[PDB]
Amino acid sequence: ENYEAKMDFQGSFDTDIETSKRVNYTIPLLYKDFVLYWRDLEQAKVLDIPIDFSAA
Amino acid sequence: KTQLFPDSPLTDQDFSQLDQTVIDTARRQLIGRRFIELYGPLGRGIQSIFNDVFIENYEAKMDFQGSFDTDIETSKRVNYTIPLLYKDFVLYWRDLEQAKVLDIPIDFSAAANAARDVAILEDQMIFYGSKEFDIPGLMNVKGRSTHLIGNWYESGNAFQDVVEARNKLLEMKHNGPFALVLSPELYSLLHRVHKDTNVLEIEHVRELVTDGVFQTPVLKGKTGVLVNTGRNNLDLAVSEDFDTAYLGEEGMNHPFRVYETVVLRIKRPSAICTLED
Amino acid sequence: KTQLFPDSPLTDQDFSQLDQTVIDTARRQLIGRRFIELYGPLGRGIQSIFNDVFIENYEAKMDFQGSFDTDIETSKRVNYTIPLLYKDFVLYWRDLEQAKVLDIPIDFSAAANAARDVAILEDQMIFYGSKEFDIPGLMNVKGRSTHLIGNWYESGNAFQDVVEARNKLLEMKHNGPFALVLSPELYSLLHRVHKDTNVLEIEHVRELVTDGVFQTPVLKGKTGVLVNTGRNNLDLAVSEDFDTAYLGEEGMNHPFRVYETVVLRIKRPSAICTLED
Amino acid sequence: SPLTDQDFSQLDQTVIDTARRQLIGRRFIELYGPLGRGIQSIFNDVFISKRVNYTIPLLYKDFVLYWRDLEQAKVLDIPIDFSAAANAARDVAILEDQMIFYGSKEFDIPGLMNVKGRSTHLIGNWYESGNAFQDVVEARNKLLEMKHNGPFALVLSPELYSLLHRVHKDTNVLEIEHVRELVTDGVFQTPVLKGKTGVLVNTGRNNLDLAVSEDFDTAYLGEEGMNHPFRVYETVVLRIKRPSAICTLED
Amino acid sequence: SPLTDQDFSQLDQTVIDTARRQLIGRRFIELYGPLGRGIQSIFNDVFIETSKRVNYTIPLLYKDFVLYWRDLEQAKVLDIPIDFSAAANAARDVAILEDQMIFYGSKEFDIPGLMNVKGRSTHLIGNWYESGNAFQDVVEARNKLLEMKHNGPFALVLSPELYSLLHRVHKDTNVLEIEHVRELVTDGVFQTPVLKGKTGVLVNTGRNNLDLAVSEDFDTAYLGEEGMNHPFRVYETVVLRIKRPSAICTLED
Repeated sequence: ENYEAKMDFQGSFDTDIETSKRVNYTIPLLYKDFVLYWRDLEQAKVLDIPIDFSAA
Repeated sequence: KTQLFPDSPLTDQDFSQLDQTVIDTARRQLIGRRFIELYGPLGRGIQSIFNDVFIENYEAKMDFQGSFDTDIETSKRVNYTIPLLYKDFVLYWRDLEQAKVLDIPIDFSAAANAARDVAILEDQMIFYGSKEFDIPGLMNVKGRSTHLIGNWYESGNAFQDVVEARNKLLEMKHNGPFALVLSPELYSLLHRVHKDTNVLEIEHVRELVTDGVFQTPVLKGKTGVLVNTGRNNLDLAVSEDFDTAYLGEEGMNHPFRVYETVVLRIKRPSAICTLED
Repeated sequence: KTQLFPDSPLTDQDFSQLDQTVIDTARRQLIGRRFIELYGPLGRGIQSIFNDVFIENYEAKMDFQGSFDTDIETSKRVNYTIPLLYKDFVLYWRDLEQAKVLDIPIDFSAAANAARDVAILEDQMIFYGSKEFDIPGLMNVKGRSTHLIGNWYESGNAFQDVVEARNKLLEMKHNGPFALVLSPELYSLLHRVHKDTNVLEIEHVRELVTDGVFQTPVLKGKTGVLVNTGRNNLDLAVSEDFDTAYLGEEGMNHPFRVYETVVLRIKRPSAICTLED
Repeated sequence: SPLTDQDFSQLDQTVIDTARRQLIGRRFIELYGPLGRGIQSIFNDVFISKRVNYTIPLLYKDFVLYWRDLEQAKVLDIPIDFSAAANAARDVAILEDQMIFYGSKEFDIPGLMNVKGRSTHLIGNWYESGNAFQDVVEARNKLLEMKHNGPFALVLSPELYSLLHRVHKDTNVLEIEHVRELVTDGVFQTPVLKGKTGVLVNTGRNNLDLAVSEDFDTAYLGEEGMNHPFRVYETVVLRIKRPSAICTLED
Repeated sequence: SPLTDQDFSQLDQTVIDTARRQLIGRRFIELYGPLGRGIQSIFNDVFIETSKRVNYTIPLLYKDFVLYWRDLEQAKVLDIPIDFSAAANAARDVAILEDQMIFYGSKEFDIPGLMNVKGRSTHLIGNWYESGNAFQDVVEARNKLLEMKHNGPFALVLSPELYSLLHRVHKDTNVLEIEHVRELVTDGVFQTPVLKGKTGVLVNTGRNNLDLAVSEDFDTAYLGEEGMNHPFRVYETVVLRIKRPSAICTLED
């Protein structure tokens, strides 16, 4: 439920706050693996060219 | 802030973030501020305002050299009291302490709800006025044009009604750009997909209403308002804009209040037409 | 200002704000300045202007080397007197003193009304001229094309009429971009939602009129004007643009006047077509 | 500014003295300071709390001085006539007293004789001896029963004030001297009240007061046809905080 | 507290003046000093014609008022004096309550009052409309008080109706009944709205007969901000000690 605002020349004295139910949640983990081969990486290193990222 | 709130748990950065959140939340929901100008922030020294009502206007003159007598129209003076609109929310101490120790941003979510509620209340006050303070609204002002709508389920009736309302407004020597505000039912009926034809009446209607067509949930049933905009016809006086105050710690928690003080001044009621059933 | 107004209650900042308000209010309502160029601000030393009217034009030549004789067309010279258009408003002393003591912005709302009235009068003068000063207008100039419109309640008649008017204009060796100005009734009829088809004639019409289609409340009934734009066909001479003057304190109040001095020069009347009923 | 500073000083003194000699309400009602020009409306809390807003009105009257007479005055070195200024100042004071004692129906401001929540006392035949004393005693008793025990002020119409000038029977004293100790703040008369009416008011700044923005003042309207017009103006209003502290002797 | 020192001083002055001009019992009753807050109960020894000791508990009287932040903000901006008006109402209510407690006592704390104490004299009044009856009644009441070895300065307190009825001319005499009555009662004649109907009290004043024990006089306290407003409370702690009940004569219908 929700409470509306009020219109007055001066503020009142009592405050109305809605109630709620508290629940606890556990943060999951989502992951996936890929692989880079050493021959291609070494060739790129020696040739000074950008590495190919396609499995990522 | 924090200059006048020495005991506030938050620091200046959290207050700035809270103000930003409140302002951003209020900006989206304020339908009435998209076509009505603001008369600046006045201040705390004003508790009442004056409004002048006109009935007639005088045209200009063409001469080689200026005349000697000046003609100034008369007006009726009324006094208005600036109301206050507010809503309260609460921050719990455990979550705040955890955020402080973990050095993570504080979660402001009740403030958004309070700002949304205050904006809705302000729009309601603008469109209907305050009965206890005796302030008129757009839909109940005295000295305004009224029109009766037909069956909008058919095609072309809405265009005819809008044209007739614009003609009624033009008869009173009002030529400025016009703005249309509609209830959700009429707004949905405007976009309805017809069976006999393939027309979209919104495209035809927007040709004439050059200041935009808006919809608001405040209006009930099938009602609408056409207004000739311009700061010389109506405006808003804002004593203090959206702001937050610390009520004071209780129950180890921390309550806050969001409040504002605005009023609507209508100077030329003849520039308003209301479409009713 | 305030250099020539030592006794003015306002200071330079208030005068700047007033000028900004007047200019902004006048900009929206000036329909005639959207397709007509300005011949600069001339000054106080000019009280009359000269206009040249042409009937014929000479084409260019193609040669390997230039010829020896030059052909220059003839014209008729007329003298015009620059009129003055003005409107007065008033600021009350109690409100001004309260704003001064409270250090809040002054409310300028009568100035907007005066500027709107002056702009409406200027548009009326542009579209109809001054009878007493004997200055012709667009709808009553001598040596212009006229066309008779059909029934615009049907579909396609407006397109045919516009095409015929453009053909009439093209017959006089006028190829420049064209602008169309219409009365509110015809403008509404253009956007009308038809029952037999699902056409929007405005989209078809805007294909040919590449300088925009405007509507103005100055025109009465079902009338319109098609004009071949370009500064070599018609323009506006402005001796002094929108400005405000302090009339002088009376009754402890403060009256002000908004005034301007402009005139319209038409040089090639053959580039104008008028659609009439 | 046709006049120098001396002439302006004498003009201000003339207006102030003419106004002060005629005002009645200012003799027993406190002033809520010269607030200034930064305020245009005031708030009143009727403690019975209900808050209302009153718009401060403006009272003014204009006169004119001619240039031939002024020039002759400096030529002959004689005092400058200021009769018109006094004539204007009298009317402003009269209007202020009328507003205080009856209020403005257009500004919707109540007066001392028509405010709601007051006490009403019906007087008897005052042509006899002792009836006035009995009526005053009964009115003071009505005021006392409402927890009001303070200095009292009595304001009467001239006819009733004259009728009070008689001999109190069986004691051979004037009744006015028998009333002046019950009404310890004085007894006043004013031509504003007509007929057989009167008011008894428990004084005190917590019961009622007068809020002023600008006092009596003079302004130059600017030259017109070589003459010199002037305006006399002031801005005042009356706040009644305890309507129960007023008893009206009606008929 | 929003107020600075000057506003607090003005508030205290207003409360003090309002209380002083409204209190009736303090005019003819002595004060047993400002005792302080280290005492919460007092002992009274009643002499009946011996001494009976009774323990009285000091009550607390209070009333609350509120200041609205909009008004102080406007006053600060416009530089105009603040309006302390609710404080006057609170002080008046507190004074009225104190006078009622003095003249009738508290049933919760079973403290006797002037008009209901045990061991007093009672006199039945007649018709005071006729001239001279009130003088006879006062004379008879003083005579009743006289045959008790009581001859000190007497004080008379009456209801407003009886007080007004006394302002006529004495029959077969030039002067009014006020002067003749004040001749006998040398400590003044007072009236209060607390008494209702035709009732009155005649008291032989003196410190040895009755007095007032005050632990804390009129004072103001700040209750802390609430809703951006500012509440205050006016309070005091007093009690009435009657030592010689035989020195009181109550005039009743």
